Amino acid sequence: PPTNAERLHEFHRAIGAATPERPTPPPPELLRLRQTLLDEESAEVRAEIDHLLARQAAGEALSAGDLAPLAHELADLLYVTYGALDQLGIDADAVFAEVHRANLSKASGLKPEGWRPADVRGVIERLQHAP
Amino acid sequence: PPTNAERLHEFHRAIGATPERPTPPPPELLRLRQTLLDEESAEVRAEIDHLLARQAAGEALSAGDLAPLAHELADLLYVTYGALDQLGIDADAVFAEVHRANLSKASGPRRADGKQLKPEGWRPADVRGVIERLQHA
Ligand SMILES: O=c1ccn([C@H]2C[C@H](O)[C@@H](COP(=O)(O)O)O2)c(=O)[nH]1
Ligand SMILES: [Mn+2]
Ligand SMILES: [Mn+2]
Ligand SMILES: [Mn+2]
Repeated sequence: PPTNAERLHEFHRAIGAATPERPTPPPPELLRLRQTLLDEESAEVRAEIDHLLARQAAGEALSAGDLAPLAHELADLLYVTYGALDQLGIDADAVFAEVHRANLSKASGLKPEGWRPADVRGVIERLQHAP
Repeated sequence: PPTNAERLHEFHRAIGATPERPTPPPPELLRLRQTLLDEESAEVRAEIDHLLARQAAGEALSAGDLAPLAHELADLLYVTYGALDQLGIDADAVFAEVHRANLSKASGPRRADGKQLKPEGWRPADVRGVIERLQHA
């Protein structure tokens, strides 16, 4: 039952990294690190996608196992993306749920009538009052 | 209660788009998933740059100022989970394995920018093992 977002909180406590309980404006140093890790892991995803495409172009029959490096790098990207939300003190699950509500709603239409976009600002205000 | 990976599965069913087990995709699908990751990563990147520029100007950010960044981060999760789901790969099973090998880094040194590094004798996640597990069962 632990969510992936909750696992990030467990990771940051284990390594002594900042992990605020509620949304908290960050020092510039934190934003710069989050940017660096996002650039790093997304570049790794791109490299693995490129290798698969090149193998395919040459006629290689890919197996399920061939996807492991890509899957690993996609999970690393999830990890640093959740990681940014966690260091900001923002419950990733709450924000994700609102983005999903909006996307899932839109799919019942294009827009259904009475549709409302993701209101992440509202989610962040409500998270400031948690407890 | 549904996980974020399962929400992606639900979204894909809703739009009529995905395999139950790990499945090698056609090249077009790979190129499409790359495009969506690139689009959302660029929006995250631009927003972080934006915040950094405001702080450099002496502005003290409020929690409320973080809403657009939080939104873009969640969009990025959406398309990243989306990629895994279209590959037929259970995101949570892979994430759990990656998480376990991340916890084991705790004793390692830290880089100057704050990145946690790997201690001596560390061993990586076995994601190949996870894929094999999902593949058969
Ligand atoms: O400060 C850190 C260092 C590493 N990781 C995570 C994200 C990935 O899952 C992985 C990247 O580790 P490297 O292989 O790049 O060292 O560990 C973090 O979340 N924060
Ligand atoms: Mn890396
Ligand atoms: Mn990686
Ligand atoms: Mn976006």
